Amino acid sequence: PSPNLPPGFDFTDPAIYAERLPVAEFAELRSAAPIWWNGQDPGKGGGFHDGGFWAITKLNDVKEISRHSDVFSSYENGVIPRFKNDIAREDIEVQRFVMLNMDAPHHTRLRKIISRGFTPRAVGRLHDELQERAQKIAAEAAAAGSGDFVEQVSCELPLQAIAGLLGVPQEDRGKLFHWSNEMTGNEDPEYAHIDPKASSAELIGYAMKMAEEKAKNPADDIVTQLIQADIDGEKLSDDEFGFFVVMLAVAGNETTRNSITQGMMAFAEHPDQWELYKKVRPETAADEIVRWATPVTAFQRTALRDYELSGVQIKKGQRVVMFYRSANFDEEVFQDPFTFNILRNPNPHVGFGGTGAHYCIGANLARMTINLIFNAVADHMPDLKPISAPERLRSGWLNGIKHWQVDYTGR
Ligand code: HEM
Ligand SMILES: COC(=O)c1cccc(-c2ccncc2)c1
Ligand SMILES: COC(=O)c1cccc(-c2ccncc2)c1
Repeated sequence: PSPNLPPGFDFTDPAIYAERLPVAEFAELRSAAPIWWNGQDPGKGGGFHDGGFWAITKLNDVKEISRHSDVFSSYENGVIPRFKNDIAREDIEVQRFVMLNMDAPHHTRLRKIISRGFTPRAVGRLHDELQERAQKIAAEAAAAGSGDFVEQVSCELPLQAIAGLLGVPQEDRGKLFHWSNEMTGNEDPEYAHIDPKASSAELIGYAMKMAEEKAKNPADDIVTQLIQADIDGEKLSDDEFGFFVVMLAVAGNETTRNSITQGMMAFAEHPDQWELYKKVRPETAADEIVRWATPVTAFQRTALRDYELSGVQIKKGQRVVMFYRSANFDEEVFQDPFTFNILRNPNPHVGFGGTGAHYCIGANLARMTINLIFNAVADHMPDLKPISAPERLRSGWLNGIKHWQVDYTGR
């Protein structure tokens, strides 16, 4: 029996996500068609013109695709499953210059070098300064009495995480943050005038300038470890470091921001959990926040050969779209998936992707950013209560909140 969905329903349809998360639709697929052909009419495939894709809705299937990188390619069509319908193919393939959209062995070499910048020591060295700024962010917001939680609480700390990871001087962080903000949301009317391409170019130019300067003055930021050759001569060229900085500016910003915003939306909806958090400050909360937020609704892969997955024949060349939003609520993996439980432990969510070659390198940095900001929110604005409904972001694969008016004082 076919799944009870509207005819022509596209799970990457930005017009859906601008209003709601299609939670019931995902649940219907999990029950009636866990791997389902998502057809797309001509010119309505968000940049891809192959007629549709396989909607992947079960956690285990998401994990199987993520593990079998040899079959399910990121490079072939990139991992973002939706752009503007009119995007030029070359503007998709230019994104192959970032680690996210590479296959082995190119990806293998790159992740090995980049790993130097995300060692636990490198991230943990940001703990104290981010905790400081986190406390300052919440106190300044709380003093304002009320405002947009997205902008006064959620936005800054992720941007400062990136800046501190790269050693960007404070005088440059403004433009870094603007470049980062200019690379997501171009399908939402509020961001119709942003130019992700131009900001990428400028960012590359800034990053390459930074690489040659950090070569003359070996600091202790990751930049020196990345452009310094190891015993086998492996390092990032100046342009390779340019693309890595582009990768960081886009990845390190809005996903964590929307985790924070939707973490708090969850807390306002689940007072018992908010109360529990304020007393125990459990760090397991960060993972339940990411599972609940699933800031990346979906990433895609392209099959390099015929492959049978859970009884369905994936054909060579076809796209499979991993709906993390569905997998993170898989009744077969989670006890009470639709209960918000900040003590959930273990929490094998795929908010950071399925385990495999492309698993989020910023996972523990994002977790630390979330734990720090929610401790600060708990310290400074514990009686926060919302004022109006969040404004959702029009995107086909990102789960975003543009705005959320909250009373920080509590009334
Ligand atoms: C809550 C915040 C975040 C979420 C939800 C998230 C989500 C994801 C997901 C789902 C993947 C898997 C990609 C795939 O398998 O195709 C991924 C990979 C990646 N993440 Fe994140 N991420 C977050 C934070 C960050 C941060 C803070 C950084 C950098 C500071 C970062 C950098 C990356 C990179 C570079 C990759 C690609 C790694 C590779 O291809 O080897 N992410 N992320
Ligand atoms: C928003 O897309 C990107 O994140 C991206 C990724 C890789 C490369 C480029 C790029 C390279 C050269 N010129 C313009 C853009 C952009
Ligand atoms: C080419 O990449 C992107 O345009 C992009 C845009 C938004 C978010 C992310 C992201 C965030 C966290 N982890 C991995 C990727 C990437």
